[PDB]
Amino acid sequence: KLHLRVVTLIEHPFVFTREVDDEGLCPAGQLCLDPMTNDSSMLDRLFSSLHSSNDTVPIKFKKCCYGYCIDLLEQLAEDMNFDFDLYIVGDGKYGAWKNGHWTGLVGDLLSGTANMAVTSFSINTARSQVIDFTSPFFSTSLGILVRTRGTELSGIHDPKLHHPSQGFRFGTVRESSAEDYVRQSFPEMHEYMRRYNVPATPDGVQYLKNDPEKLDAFIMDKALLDYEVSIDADCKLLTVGKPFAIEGYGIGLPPNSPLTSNISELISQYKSHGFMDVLHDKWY
Ligand SMILES: [Br-]
Ligand SMILES: [Cl-]
Ligand SMILES: [Cl-]
Ligand SMILES: [Cl-]
Repeated sequence: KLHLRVVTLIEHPFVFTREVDDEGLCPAGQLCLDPMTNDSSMLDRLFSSLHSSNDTVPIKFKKCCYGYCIDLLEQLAEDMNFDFDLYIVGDGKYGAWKNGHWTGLVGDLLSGTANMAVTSFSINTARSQVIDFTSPFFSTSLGILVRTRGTELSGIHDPKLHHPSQGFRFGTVRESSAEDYVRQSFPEMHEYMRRYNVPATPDGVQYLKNDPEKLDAFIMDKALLDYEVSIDADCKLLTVGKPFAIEGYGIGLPPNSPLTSNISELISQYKSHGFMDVLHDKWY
C-alpha cells in the first residue's frame, strides 16, 4: 500500500472546499489541508499531527475537499490501492516558469513536495518537458467570457484584442496555461493583459459578472467558463468566439514516474466504461 501526498487547486466544479463538520470529518468529501506552504517538512509535520490523537492543526488549515477530481481521486485510490494526504497548493497557481523556476503545482511536483497533482490541470508542451502527465480525463478549448449585450469578439484573433481601445479591459489567470499560450503566441497582447490578469478564475469571473464591472472580457479554460455560465441566474453571461488552444486535463506526476502508466490505464478504462460521463453528469 503506497502513500501519496497529493496537491490540488480549488477550481469549480473540479475541486471545491468547505469547512470540516462538527466531528472533524467530511461525509461528502475528503479531509484536506490548506496550509499556505511549499515546504515539504512542514507538510510532513502537519499531516503527522492531523493523523494522530494529538491533532493540533490550526482549524484555519482544515477543509473538506469535494468535486469531480476528488471523486476521480477516490476511485483511483481504491483501484490502485493507495491512500493519500491532500493539500491545497500554497501559491494558488497551476504553474509557470517565472524567475528561473516553476511555480504552483508544477513546482511542487518538481521539488518533491507533492507526489501527484489532481485538479483541472492542463497538459501543454512546456509542462510536458518537465513533468509527466497521465492520459487526459477531460479536454477543453480556451474560452472568452463576456456579458450579454456587452463586448462581442470573434475569437482570439479579434482586432479588438490586438489593437485595444482605451479602457478595454481583458485578462486571464496568472501562471495558467492560458497565460502561457498568450505569452508565446501574442507577446504584445500578453504585455497589454498584464495589468488585468487575476490570481484565480473566480476573480476574473467576478470582475466580469458583478458590478462594479472590472473586466470587459475574461479569457480562461472554456470548461470552467461554461460552468459559470450554466449557474448564471440572470443569464447575463456568455462565452464567445471560435475555439483555440485546446488542451487536455491530466494528472501530474514527476517525470518518468512509475505510477503514470498505471494511472493512465485506469483513466482510460474509466472513460471507456462511462465513469467520466457519470462524473460530468454529477458535477455539470
Ligand atoms: Br463534506
Ligand atoms: Cl479526454
Ligand atoms: Cl438580452
Ligand atoms: Cl497573484
